[PDB]
Amino acid sequence: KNIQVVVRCRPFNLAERKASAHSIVECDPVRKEVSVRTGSSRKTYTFDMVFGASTKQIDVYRSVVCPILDEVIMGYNCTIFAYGQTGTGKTFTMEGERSPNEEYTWEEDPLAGIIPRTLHQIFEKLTDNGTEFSVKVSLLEIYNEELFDLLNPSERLQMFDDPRNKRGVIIKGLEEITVHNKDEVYQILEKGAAKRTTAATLMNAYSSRSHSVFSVTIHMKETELVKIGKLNLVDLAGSENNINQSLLTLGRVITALVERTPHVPYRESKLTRILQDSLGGRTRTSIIATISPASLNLEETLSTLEYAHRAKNILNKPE
Ligand SMILES: Nc1ncnc2c1ncn2[C@@H]1O[C@H](COP(=O)(O)OP(=O)(O)O)[C@@H](O)[C@H]1O
Ligand SMILES: CC(=O)/N=C1/NN(C(C)=O)[C@](C)(c2ccccc2)S1
Ligand SMILES: [Mg+2]
Repeated sequence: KNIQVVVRCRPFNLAERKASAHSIVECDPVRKEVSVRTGSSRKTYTFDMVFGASTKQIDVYRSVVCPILDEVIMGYNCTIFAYGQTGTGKTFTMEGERSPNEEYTWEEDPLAGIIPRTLHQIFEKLTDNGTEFSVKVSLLEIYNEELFDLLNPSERLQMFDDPRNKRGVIIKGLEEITVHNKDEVYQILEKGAAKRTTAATLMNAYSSRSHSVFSVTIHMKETELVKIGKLNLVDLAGSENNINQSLLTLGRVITALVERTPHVPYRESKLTRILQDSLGGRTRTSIIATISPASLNLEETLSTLEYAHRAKNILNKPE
């Protein structure tokens, strides 16, 4: 199956209003098109889905992620990437935010993004639909070609080949935490958030240059036939950017794949080793390309759109 590629455009922000920018992006969800005025000259792209600035978190989840979670629960591996310019909505999309003033429970918060909703829906979907299951999660960051375990309450992780799968790696020392119930989900996410703000203190431009890999693995057993599904939820460093080796190598890998070049340089960065199987392997993969509507960003926005559109022709073969 081909990589699914969707675009999410966010509303104008006030920094763009202060820069005197005008709108140059038109999202057409019905036609699945994004049009960019390139000076009345225009460039249109077609994607698998297009989400405009009024799209709600829950819309993204139902339209993009629900199909993918169903595949995981069938026992496949899946990956969703968020790709795009700093400030355009990668983290808002993958993680979301809490609404102000303690107004919602985490499970009901309309600003939750893909990660919290996915973990909540795992428990809704598998609970007492006949199923015995366990769920574990891990969260690592990649910064400056170094691995950081956001769930380790203490360091630096070591990468080993997976002798069982050539397109795979094993991260020794990664905290893979069992999530026993919905209430545990929020405690674990809270714990990763605290670990990331202190990650913020000891880093240079850390969040915009770091990659974040959240992984959930579901062990499922029914009578006695077993299923193991994995989902990786990846928030990439900003696309405008050892500090950039992984982002740059991701660009070479995608290029190598789109040109059918026989040498794909997967092993030239930690990110591309981790998601080697997501890029031309046996994992089903979607990319959410995030963009700004503002004229200020024409060059980054065109770069993001070209990058993402080319990705549509990469074929994966799940299982
Ligand atoms: N679709 C959207 N609607 C409203 N606010 C958004 C949207 N996307 C991003 N934002 C806000 O814009 C700011 C930057 O988004 P963020 O997701 O942190 O960007 P990135 O991770 O790409 O740098 C944040 O305050 C975020 O809440
Ligand atoms: C890796 C990741 O996604 N981490 C998260 N931490 N959150 C905390 C601590 O509120 C997020 C923002 C959230 C938002 C709404 C509902 C529940 C969780 S998501
Ligand atoms: Mg971010």
